[PDB]
Amino acid sequence: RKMAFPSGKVEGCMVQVTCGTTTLNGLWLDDVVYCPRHVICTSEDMLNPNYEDLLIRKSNHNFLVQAGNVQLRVIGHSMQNCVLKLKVDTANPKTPKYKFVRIQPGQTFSVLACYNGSPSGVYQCAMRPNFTIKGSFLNGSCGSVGFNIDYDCVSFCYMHHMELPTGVHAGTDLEGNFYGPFVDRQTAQAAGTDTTITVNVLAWLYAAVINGDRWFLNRFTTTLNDFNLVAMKYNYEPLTQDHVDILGPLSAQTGIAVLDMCASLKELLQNGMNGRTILGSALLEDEFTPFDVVRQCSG
Amino acid sequence: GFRKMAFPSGKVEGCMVQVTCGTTTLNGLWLDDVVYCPRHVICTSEDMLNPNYEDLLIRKSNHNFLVQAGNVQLRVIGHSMQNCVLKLKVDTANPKTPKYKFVRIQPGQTFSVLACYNGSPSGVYQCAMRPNFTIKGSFLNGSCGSVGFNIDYDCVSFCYMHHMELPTGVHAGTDLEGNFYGPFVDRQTAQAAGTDTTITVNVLAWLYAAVINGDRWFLNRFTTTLNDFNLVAMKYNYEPLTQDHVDILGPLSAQTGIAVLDMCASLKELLQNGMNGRTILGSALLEDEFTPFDVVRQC
Ligand SMILES: *[C@@H](O)[C@H](C[C@@H]1CCNC1=O)NC(=O)[C@H](CC(C)C)NC(=O)OC[C@H]1C[C@H]2C=CC[C@H](C2)C1
Ligand SMILES: *[C@@H](O)[C@H](C[C@@H]1CCNC1=O)NC(=O)[C@H](CC(C)C)NC(=O)OC[C@H]1C[C@H]2C=CC[C@H](C2)C1
Repeated sequence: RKMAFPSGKVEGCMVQVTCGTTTLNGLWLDDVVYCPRHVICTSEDMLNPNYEDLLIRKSNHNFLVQAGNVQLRVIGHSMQNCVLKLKVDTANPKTPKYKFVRIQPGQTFSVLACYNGSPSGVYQCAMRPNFTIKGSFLNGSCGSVGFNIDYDCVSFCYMHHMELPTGVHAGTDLEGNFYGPFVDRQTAQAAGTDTTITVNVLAWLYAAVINGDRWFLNRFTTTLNDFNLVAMKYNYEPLTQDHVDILGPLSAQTGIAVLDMCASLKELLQNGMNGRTILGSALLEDEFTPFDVVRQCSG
Repeated sequence: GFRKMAFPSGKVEGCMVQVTCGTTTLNGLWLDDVVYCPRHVICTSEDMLNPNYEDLLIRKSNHNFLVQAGNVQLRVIGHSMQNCVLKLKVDTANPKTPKYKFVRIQPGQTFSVLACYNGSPSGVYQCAMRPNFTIKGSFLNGSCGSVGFNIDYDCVSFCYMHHMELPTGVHAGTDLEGNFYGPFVDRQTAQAAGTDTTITVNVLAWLYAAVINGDRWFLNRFTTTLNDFNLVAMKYNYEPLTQDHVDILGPLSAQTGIAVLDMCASLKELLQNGMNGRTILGSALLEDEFTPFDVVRQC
């Protein structure tokens, strides 16, 4: 089951940011509010914005930052890649311990979908290999963030900026660098062909083994290079060394070597399921990370 | 986009505490100056095999209950039992108490679960009350006292408190008056549920969601009467569709231009032919834990 992180620590950081009649969400940490820089655009500006020129025309007093109906006075501003940073005169007393991280494809995170600075729902997303996410985002959702929580610390990894023709979503890290080859312009853009997240499928197979569903374990092994070359013919991602390493704990727990599991997956790709199921499904699941399998099979 | 989405959990996170009696620890819900929790906290492992709860409870004193909110012990100054829930009066009001109600939900209705361990929130997810009054949750040892809820405006409606897992892996619990959903008892003995059925009005909502998101492969030119649909639905262990259900689906029908009974004829075809390998909103199975309201809210 997809399980999100408890959202309270992030809810306490959500604000709204308005420039003119353009409103979206911002993230208030200490005395800085982070938000998408296209808040400075009119609808017509978005077709072909010159952000440097648009921002030179702005001053601190052109930005309306609100926590609910309570205005936070803006005392400084700057642009960092595709994010605006607004210094405000109040440090957020609900600021959690936090970090800004840039995630890899395959990593999952919780999204707190917000409208007008108000949280509406929380759900789990996986960053696809084509650097899109299958979100649920409507008009006004920009500036909603994705995050993971480890012990005390919220790791912010995603800020929402746009939807693509195919219905999927694109955005940046909290330094304003897009995931993928997208730009914050209201122009026709296309997500490239997606692929299956191999490291997560392997995590799912380990989860199946942990729960006693292990008919697919075969008697073979493989090399990582051989496996990578075969898997790409099935539109699966190649594994990295870091992938092998993050499967370590599940490999240790089950006693199944990573490359033996790779050989088992290879046989599933080459010969199919043959009518059988795994964890009550004939589809291989690729949106649970090794950490997610551990998270859920533990507490 | 369309995603299984939970309510933001912050208002509930600020109510979760840890309750300890003997070697038994679970979670409580702290509202104003009362902590609510499952009464089986008062049982030893031996007591749980066949507890006479009124007899066990009369023998406890206030100081037998250790309530911890974070690193802070709250002193218990009174205790009573309401059906299967224990109410501990404490000497401190929870300053984070939200506006709240206690409600008893109907089978087929959805809610969000905040899974907690040792009074600390661990994850949030969306559940439905099944027709057989189980829930397909993700609960581990120590999760008891986790609650299910819905949020409307500023108001949290608590509808579920977690008590147990069945041999089949599904879960059972009570409302906040301590009455179980279903024919279950808080005794450590193997218990089976009634035959489950599929929540038909929810499957139809999800099929409409799939259209709203541009997928209509499963539609057809046929139609059906309500009764002839219900004959087929019951044959496949689907719940009957009422005229209230038809009405409740009106907004989705209007939006998409697909009459409710036309979508019923679509579902009838899916039930009689299967999906022939295809998928809907990424699922190889018909999903029945989105209500019409859930779909509408998110679309
Ligand atoms: C937040 O400002 C907003 C969120 C999106 C609106 C609908 N769903 C979203 O996720 N972002 C934008 O409106 C964005 C601003 C540009 C400056 C980057 N543009 C955008 O997302 O365009 C998508 C629109 C327009 C058509 C194109 C593709 C999808 C769909 C039709 C919605
Ligand atoms: C909370 O105290 C705890 C939560 C469950 C533990 C495992 N998953 C849960 O949801 N509740 C209990 O342990 C409960 C106490 C009784 C007094 C009502 N009993 C229970 O849930 O039994 C199920 C356990 C024990 C074995 C029997 C069948 C299923 C499985 C093995 C889990």
